[PDB]
Amino acid sequence: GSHMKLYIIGAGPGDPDLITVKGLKLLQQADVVLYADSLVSQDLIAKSKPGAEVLKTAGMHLEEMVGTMLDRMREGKMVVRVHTGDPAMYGAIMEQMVLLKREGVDIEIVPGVTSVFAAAAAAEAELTIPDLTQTVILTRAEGRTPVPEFEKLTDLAKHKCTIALFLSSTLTKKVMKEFINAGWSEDTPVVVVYKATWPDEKIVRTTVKDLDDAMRTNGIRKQAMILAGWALDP
Amino acid sequence: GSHMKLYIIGAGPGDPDLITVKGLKLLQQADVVLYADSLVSQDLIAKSKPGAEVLKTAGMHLEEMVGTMLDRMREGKMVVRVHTGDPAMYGAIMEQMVLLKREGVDIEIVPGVTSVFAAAAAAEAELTIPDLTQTVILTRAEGRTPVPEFEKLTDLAKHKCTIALFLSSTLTKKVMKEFINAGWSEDTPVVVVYKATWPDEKIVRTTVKDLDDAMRTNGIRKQAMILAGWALDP
Ligand SMILES: Nc1ncnc2c1ncn2[C@@H]1O[C@H](CSCC[C@H](N)C(=O)O)[C@@H](O)[C@H]1O
Ligand SMILES: Nc1ncnc2c1ncn2[C@@H]1O[C@H](CSCC[C@H](N)C(=O)O)[C@@H](O)[C@H]1O
Repeated sequence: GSHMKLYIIGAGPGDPDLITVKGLKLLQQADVVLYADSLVSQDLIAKSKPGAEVLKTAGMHLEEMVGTMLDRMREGKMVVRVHTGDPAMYGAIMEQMVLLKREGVDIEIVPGVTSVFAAAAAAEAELTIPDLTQTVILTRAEGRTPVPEFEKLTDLAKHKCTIALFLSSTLTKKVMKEFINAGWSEDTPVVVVYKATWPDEKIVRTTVKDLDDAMRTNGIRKQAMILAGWALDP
Repeated sequence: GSHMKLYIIGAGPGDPDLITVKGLKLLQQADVVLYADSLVSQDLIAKSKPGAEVLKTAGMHLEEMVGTMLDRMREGKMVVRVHTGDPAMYGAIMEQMVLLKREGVDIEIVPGVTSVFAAAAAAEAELTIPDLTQTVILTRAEGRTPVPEFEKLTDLAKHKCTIALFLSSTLTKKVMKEFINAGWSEDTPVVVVYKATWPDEKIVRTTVKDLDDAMRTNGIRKQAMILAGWALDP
């Protein structure tokens, strides 16, 4: 009963060809494709076969998402769900999973290249430098939505190791405040990547002091990955 | 002068098909392939064309590695260098880079799926759970080689968020000590993945108290990715 099956595909950072081999194969053969997220390309979007039912989720509600996927499955069809990057990182795949596995689905997750990785790449930075830092911290700035209590950016910034920030592009005023309160220099390097591996990509290199200016002058207000730390210097 | 060029390819966690699309294309057309690391499959190894000169590096010394690559380049040949996972994470690509760019090379890095990601996948864990934790910490246990001072595992374990440990498989006695000294419960979940996405893979799920036993009973002494934290529970 291999229709009863979810694949969760990691679609890569943006470029159509950072999709693993296997991710591309599935994507090709799926009958219903669910692209949650507007952070996939029109061009990933467009390799599924002709036929495919395509659906946007995100603005859909748990239980509806889930039942649509169960209906299609019952139907004998091949469903797949397409997350940007690697689903394990701020994917939200957990709750669907558990509903799903109750109705016996099998899951299969198909890892991805996360945009962390794509940003470092663009810049040509390893994130780990012997003697310098051996830790990379991947988190998000608190905005409205507060973060758990022992995870604040100030306190995660006191190990001084490379910090890589998802969903924070328009919180660079907090970002600098917490870095300075954990006592980073105002000179430590920042690099921002804007749509990495998109044909619109922008690479901004800058520093804690200028962050917010850099952002707002480059007009990067979304999709940007911010690496901050002395491994991004030279 | 597009022979003067390094691609740094991320080869994925193990399976031949977690290699991005583009990584596979390069790998196909390269004249000299440099696989540093014995952590690639015999089967990635084996898609390069017939012809290819294949070289193992690692036990080679900086400047030799570099000059061999420059000689081949001069020669008009297509070189590529194949790191496991994503090179940005404990890649060591930095020093080659800089020598290289001096002799004017261009680099191109081709991101990857890092084994972080592959482990979470196998287990079916998102690493980020709203209300639970929003931070994933990627580091390594200190062995002989000490880690920088503000990065110790105890102190990185006091945010209580998912911690993912590369190269520490045979340091699970320190691992439990530092987790317990940062006051984790002895019950918080551990999952180890052993050769993830290899055909030998092993998934061990266990807890801080049993870690070291789990390891030594499963006999996992190498290639293992250890995720530790309440998102790996259920
Ligand atoms: N191509 C891209 N360029 C840079 N960052 C992007 C990006 N796509 C993903 N992001 C980041 O990811 C956030 C979406 S959260 C989804 C992230 C994802 N699962 C991944 O693994 O990459 C955005 O705020 C930005 O922080
Ligand atoms: N398939 C695999 N299974 C689990 N972990 C592995 C692995 N391959 C990489 N590792 C980990 O990576 C360490 C090598 S350091 C190289 C890691 C790499 N650049 C990556 O991105 O995945 C090993 O100690 C183990 O900690």
